[PDB]
Amino acid sequence: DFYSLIPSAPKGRFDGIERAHTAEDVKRLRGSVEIKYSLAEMGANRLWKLIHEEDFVNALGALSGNQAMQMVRAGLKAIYLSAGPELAKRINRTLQRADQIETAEGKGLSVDTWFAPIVADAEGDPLDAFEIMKAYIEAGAAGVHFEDQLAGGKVLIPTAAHIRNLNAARLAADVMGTPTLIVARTDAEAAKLLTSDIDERDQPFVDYEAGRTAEGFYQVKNGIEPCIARAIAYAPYCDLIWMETSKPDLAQARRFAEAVHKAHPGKLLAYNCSPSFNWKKNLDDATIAKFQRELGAMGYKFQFITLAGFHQLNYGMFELARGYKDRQMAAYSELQQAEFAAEADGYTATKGYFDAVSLAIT
Amino acid sequence: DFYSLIPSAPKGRFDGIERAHTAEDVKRLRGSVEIKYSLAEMGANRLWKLIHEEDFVNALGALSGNQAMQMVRAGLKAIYLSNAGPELAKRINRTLQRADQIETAEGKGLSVDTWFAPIVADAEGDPLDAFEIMKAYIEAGAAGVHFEDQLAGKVLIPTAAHIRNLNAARLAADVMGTPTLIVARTDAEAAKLLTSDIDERDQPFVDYEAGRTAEGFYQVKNGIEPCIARAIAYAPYCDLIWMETSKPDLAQARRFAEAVHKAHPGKLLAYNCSPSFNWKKNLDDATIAKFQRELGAMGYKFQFITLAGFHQLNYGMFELARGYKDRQMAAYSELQQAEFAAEADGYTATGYFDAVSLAITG
Amino acid sequence: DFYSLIPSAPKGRFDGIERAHTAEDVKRLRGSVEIKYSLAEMGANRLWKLIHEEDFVNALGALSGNQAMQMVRAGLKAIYLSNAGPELAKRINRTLQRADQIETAEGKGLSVDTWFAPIVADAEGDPLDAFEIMKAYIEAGAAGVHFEDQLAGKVLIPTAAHIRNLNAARLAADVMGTPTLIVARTDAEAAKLLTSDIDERDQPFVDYEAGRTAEGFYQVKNGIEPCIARAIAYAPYCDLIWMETSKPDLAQARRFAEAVHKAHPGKLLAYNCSPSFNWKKNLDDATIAKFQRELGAMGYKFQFITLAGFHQLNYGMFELARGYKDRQMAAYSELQQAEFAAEADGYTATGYFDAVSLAITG
Amino acid sequence: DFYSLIPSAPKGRFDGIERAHTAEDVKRLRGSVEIKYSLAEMGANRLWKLIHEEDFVNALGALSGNQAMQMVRAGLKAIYLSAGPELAKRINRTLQRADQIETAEGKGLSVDTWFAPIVADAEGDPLDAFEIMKAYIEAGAAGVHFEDQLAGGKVLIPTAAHIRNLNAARLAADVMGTPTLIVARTDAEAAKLLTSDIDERDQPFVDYEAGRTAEGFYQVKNGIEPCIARAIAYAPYCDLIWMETSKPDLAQARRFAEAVHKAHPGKLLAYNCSPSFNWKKNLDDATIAKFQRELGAMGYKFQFITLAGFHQLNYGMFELARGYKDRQMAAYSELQQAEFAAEADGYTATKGYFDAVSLAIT
Repeated sequence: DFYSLIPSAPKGRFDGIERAHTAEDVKRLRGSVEIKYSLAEMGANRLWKLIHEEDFVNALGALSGNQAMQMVRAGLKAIYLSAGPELAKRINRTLQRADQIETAEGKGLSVDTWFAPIVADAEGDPLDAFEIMKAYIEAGAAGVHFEDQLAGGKVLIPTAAHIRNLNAARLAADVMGTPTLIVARTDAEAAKLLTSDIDERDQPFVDYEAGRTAEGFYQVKNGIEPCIARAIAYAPYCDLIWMETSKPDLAQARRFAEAVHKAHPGKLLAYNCSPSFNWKKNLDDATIAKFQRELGAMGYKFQFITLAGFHQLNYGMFELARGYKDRQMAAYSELQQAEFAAEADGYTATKGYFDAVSLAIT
Repeated sequence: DFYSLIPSAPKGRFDGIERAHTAEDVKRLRGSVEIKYSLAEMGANRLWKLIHEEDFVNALGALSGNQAMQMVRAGLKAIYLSNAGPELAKRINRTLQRADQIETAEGKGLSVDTWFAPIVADAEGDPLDAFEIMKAYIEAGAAGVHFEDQLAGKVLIPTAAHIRNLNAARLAADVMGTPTLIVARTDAEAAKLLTSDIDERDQPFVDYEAGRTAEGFYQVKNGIEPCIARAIAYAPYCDLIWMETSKPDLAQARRFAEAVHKAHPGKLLAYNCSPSFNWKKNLDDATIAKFQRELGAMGYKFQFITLAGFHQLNYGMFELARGYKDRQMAAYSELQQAEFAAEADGYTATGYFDAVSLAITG
Repeated sequence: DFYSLIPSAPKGRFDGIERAHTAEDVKRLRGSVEIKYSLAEMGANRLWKLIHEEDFVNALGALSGNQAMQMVRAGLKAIYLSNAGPELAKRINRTLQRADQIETAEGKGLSVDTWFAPIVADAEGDPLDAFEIMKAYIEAGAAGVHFEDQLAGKVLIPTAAHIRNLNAARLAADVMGTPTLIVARTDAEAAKLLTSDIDERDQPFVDYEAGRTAEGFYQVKNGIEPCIARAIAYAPYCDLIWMETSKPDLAQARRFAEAVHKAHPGKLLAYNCSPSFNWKKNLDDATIAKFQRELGAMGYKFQFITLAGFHQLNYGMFELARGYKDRQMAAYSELQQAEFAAEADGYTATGYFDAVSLAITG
Repeated sequence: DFYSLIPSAPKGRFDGIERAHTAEDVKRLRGSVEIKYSLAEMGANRLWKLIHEEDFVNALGALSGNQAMQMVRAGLKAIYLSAGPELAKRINRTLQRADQIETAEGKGLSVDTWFAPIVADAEGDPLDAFEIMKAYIEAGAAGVHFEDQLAGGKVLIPTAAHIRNLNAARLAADVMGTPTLIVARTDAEAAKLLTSDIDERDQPFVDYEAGRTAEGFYQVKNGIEPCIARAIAYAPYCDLIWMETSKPDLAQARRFAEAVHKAHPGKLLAYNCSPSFNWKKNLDDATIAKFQRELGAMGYKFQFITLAGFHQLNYGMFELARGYKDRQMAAYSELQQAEFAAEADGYTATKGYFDAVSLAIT
């Protein structure tokens, strides 16, 4: 019924997914004209393929089209984006240009595809979620995540209110006509505040004895337990479930995964490997080395480091600028030589389109 | 074969059109993926239909999505506009989409033939810029773009250079895969300068006895004759030919169409009905009344007033503000009463998100 | 002492104004550099002057730089507008600057008191958003910003929360170093919901016998009484108080001003003259004629029609396009003749860069 | 005479500078209102200070505000920028935020100033130069470079036409009221084409025997010689002279400098150290190490690597993504540990403002 509204949807795309709305609701909200969203269809479908066929898909947070491009050139199969739809659009433009540069230079395709799926952070209530989903679909995003926190510490929203938001995003995907992936994130591991205790599913985790904050928020007992409950409640309304964590731990990841799987067998999971966590201090080399592999086997099929690009950029430029300050051109020469050494690995920035365009014109 | 590269192109769309490049050139520049540009395909095909079926298509320059929407509301069949251009084209289309979505959701049918009236846009450096600007307009959902032969008194570029711009625009449209209309505009009626006498076709109009100017420009005999020569040369590289004029003159317009039609019978033409020309002072009431109808019969199938939105916006607000200053709310109530009175004629600017909310909260 | 931190602030600018923060708080947040915000200083100081010197200042909502320019051209003394907001404020000011530059270069004197009419703008999440949005508007050159107490039927936030928004906006203005006007708007006349009953000042209006709603909102007695209570509480944290109304009513407006003035004599007020209200149908011609003058005498020193530009734009283009469809150039010539006729009253939209070129080519 | 129009201008700022226009031209084009451009005044004045007091100022090309910020944090005294004014604005925003973070965290100033001068590439004829200069002054740029090429290979414009552009930029700086630095760049070392031979200063370097290209351009004999002539012609119309070079060579840099100094003793020079040139292959370690120092002594007081940020970003992310592909978290851990090791050097991204703002509010 919904499969005909979403012509590019693969077989079994919506197995286990519940919608608040109806097929007639989608048609009514659709307009009279069909507009194709090619990048979004392709991306969503490639991401759906990958998370079902690979041991796991890992991604890094990109700040720019060039960063995204290097990730794809390096062999990574997806892009994470942490202003959002604008960057997704910019990213898809530079990926398109990389593909076009290759084909115009007479070169074959050096990657699975230049259009690696983009999974983006949707940063209001349900009409906001609706509009943002649309924006990302227009931009060509493959998947979009929605978190149950409100824009001390983080403030959660009621379970029912997040479920409305997830439903609003599915409705937006349905109206656009794309099988766009929806990721539900819970912030309940570290969140100490909650807007309202109205939802009975949330009242078990309320620290009533702390009373309300001066601003009227409820105080909550954080940890894995409310994350499990929330994840279970969200499961029918998303494609992947994500528990935000600032303390990476395989045993806790396993605890979460098994608990979710009791209620929803085979449910696909997402995992953020925290860039703030001190990996080397807390985990031995062998644990660090196997971490993503072992998470993948638990059902964490989409894994990422949110601020990877940020850390890489800032650290790279600081070191560059420091050497340049003290040793001037010797510093840049070191970078250049490193770039040269990487060309064997597949680096191309040192080793055309507007030449081929020009010849076609004349 | 170019019809395979542009699958929405109607039969005979490219009769009489010459391309400097090949189908293989298109493939090499397109890349490995086919992105659909639905609104661009729709707009181009609708404009193509309109100019072959209507006595003529007349448009007004829109400055905003709302102005454009009112044009379509009132029964106009096309929109004119002059990176801000593509952004405006994108905005107009968003506003048109909304109007369509609102009326679809109301389930009473549409109040218009279609909300997606074709947009014809002004592409006002070289042929690579023409290529990129055409790409941007197609992404925006524009139906036609015009390219002029003046360097941005006026200074012409060589005939060969403009043909390169025109072909680059066609190349762009072929790569995107859309049958976008190209309008060639000549500024030779008034222009007395030319960048270079390189082209044999321009040389007969060069005043060699006079020097180059201090800027190095060639001096050139202006008027209808160079307009005719350039039009005839441009004709195979565009879909409509447009001679710019400062003086609206039915006799000259007939002279131009006849000369162009000598070389290319049935060639479709466009005409700007100058907003800066004082119509009532220089033309009698009957000539004004028949002006556009007369042009249509000569082959001017696309006609427009470039700054119509600008003058309408500025005058209306001046007068409102003058009344508001003088008599406060009385002045606004008069506007409001005029809006109600207009409702009989299809005015509506005195729902959808309500129906969205409803769909979410099921 | 805050006058040192805001050097353009006129004498007594801050009489009766309370700040939750200190001068030292301002210094720590300002940083080591003092950036000048000339248009913001000018606008704020001019608005401050106008509202203390004029019977009242009345404005219309502008949608573009050109609309705003026509308002000033026609003799209006201020502009109303509702990240798009700050961008529009910046655009309006650019257009005003140009108008000023054009007339200065013509060396005949200006046709207005000043081109830089104060802009009052709508700041439509929390107090940090209010802080950032105020900063953006000040950079844009806005003179005043309004902040409302509804969550973006309507749902109120607690009285204490809005005071935090208001103070954050003041903090923002102090940090930027500008005497920007803050308008507090209350939506309590119509609002029946409240996010939290945390604040003792709101509790007397809460219907405790009714539950919370399904979303967790408190149900609340609406009307002028909670408007009065909130206004009085907001008064020390703003420069003008604004009660939102859907029904224009001189008697209620007097009732509100009198009650507010009980607590804070001489408090300046603002009033939106609703565009959606049917004026002629619900008010007699004399009441309409006197409406704004009457409000001014009660202390409503800033009055505005929020959507005036929208209705004027949409109606004018609808009618133009209707005439154009029917009679082509005749319809435009009529507009043009109306523009010429208006020139007598100071209309000019029927030079500078010429004088620039001249200066370059010496 | 001009010093009073530019109140922040230091003593001797305009020694040796010729203007086509007059002080009265500036006043006429100024408007009636004075708008301060604090970042532009400060930046231009700090850059003027530095290039006169330091052995040389070296800079790297920044792609983003964060890159710029790390450069400043590393101790570099200026920023190079190679969409432009928008990025300069973004850069100045993130530099302001770094300063504000420090002061709000109770920390002293860890750098000379966070507002390191920005020198930017101005990427039309003289009215374009005028408008771009203004845009950059608004954005807070310290200096702006204008090149004598037109938007096979590069095409030069006549000497007179570039001089018009330089004059247009000075007029824009004069009208804005800022002592903004102007850099004249010549592209004559590698450029093989020229739009027109109209200027007798250019005719000595025209390869008449090659004839005109099919597009009408003249062919030119490139190298140091036409660079010297052009630089000498531009000298009175700029603050720094820059010869674009793709082959770094001290002897040639010296030849250029001495030749310019014969005509204009003490003239300040700029130099781009090419990122495409293979440093290690062509120069020995000792030459690489002294390169900038020795250039500085020749009068090259502003030196830069145009695409440094681009190369750093692309290379950094490629290597990151490669290790991550093959070793997952081990790769990120290596980056993190390197970030930790750099904190001793002054790196802070791993080791607040919206906390201090929040406390001030409440």
